[PDB]
Amino acid sequence: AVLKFTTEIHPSCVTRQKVIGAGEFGEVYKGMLKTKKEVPVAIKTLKAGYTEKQRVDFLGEAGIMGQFSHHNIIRLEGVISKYKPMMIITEYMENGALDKFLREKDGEFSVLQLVGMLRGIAAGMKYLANMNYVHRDLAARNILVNSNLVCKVSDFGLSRVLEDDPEATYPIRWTAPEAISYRKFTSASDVWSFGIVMWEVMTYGERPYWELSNHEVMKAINDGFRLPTPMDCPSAIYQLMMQCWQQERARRPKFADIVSILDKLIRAPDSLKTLADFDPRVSIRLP
Ligand SMILES: Cc1nc(Nc2ncc(C(=O)Nc3c(C)cccc3Cl)s2)cc(N2CCN(CCO)CC2)n1
Repeated sequence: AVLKFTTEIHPSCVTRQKVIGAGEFGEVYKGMLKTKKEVPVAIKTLKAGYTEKQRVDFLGEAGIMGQFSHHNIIRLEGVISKYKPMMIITEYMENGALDKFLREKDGEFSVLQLVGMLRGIAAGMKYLANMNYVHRDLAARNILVNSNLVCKVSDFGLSRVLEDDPEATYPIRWTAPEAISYRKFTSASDVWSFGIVMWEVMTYGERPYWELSNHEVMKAINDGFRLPTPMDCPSAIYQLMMQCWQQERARRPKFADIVSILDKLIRAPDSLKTLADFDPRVSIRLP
């Protein structure tokens, strides 16, 4: 039923040009779509021999995305299902995944730009939550960035989301305690993950909890430790991420609250000049 909302695209309208992602059962390409001149698109394929579950999971991502229409959610152009290999075609995000982007652009943005990226992510997440969609895998690696610096939530589906992410192990350090301990994934566990994303953005893609093992992370969280403030981080931003990490689900902000706060800070940007204290890990003394 959900696929009837998607446009079926003829293969002659699609040219794959360059591989930008890859796995065992398909690749992601940058390419062009010619329905105006040709427009750039991203193209994900599913290779022949796929199972019934793989087909349901693959087209299910497109079916979910076709239900959404929001500035901060990746837009679906259409699908190729009548021909093989099958494909999903979306808008092309020129700057790729947010985690890699920030690590390759360390120090290159203003604090206001970084906070603007978080407001966009939060707006997309508010929309998903209100559409009754729990993401389960919110992380900077699953946000895409375009040439306007707009961040859009990516990576949709059911079981395929955690199955396909190599960070998800039998990822812990993005996941709220109740989701780990008793499998309770909700929009409030997505808020926990969003707090981790805030820390990823403000640190230019530092890995959460550094080299602590998964067990060490869980033990630290259960004992009350939390990630320390990033360098040069507005106090209001650190306070907000901390509240995303409340152990008690009910004490966490909703995405509605997050969007409202971030919007107010951006609209009075001097509010971002007050920085949380950074605890230095190296002492440099000079006479
Ligand atoms: C991984 C990656 N993606 C990029 N853009 C994308 N746009 C949309 C994507 C996407 O996957 N759509 C999608 C599809 C198609 C189906 C189902 C679901 C979805 Cl969400 S991927 C750009 C990019 N690069 C550009 C910048 N380079 C800098 C050098 O380091 C690095 C590589 N790399």
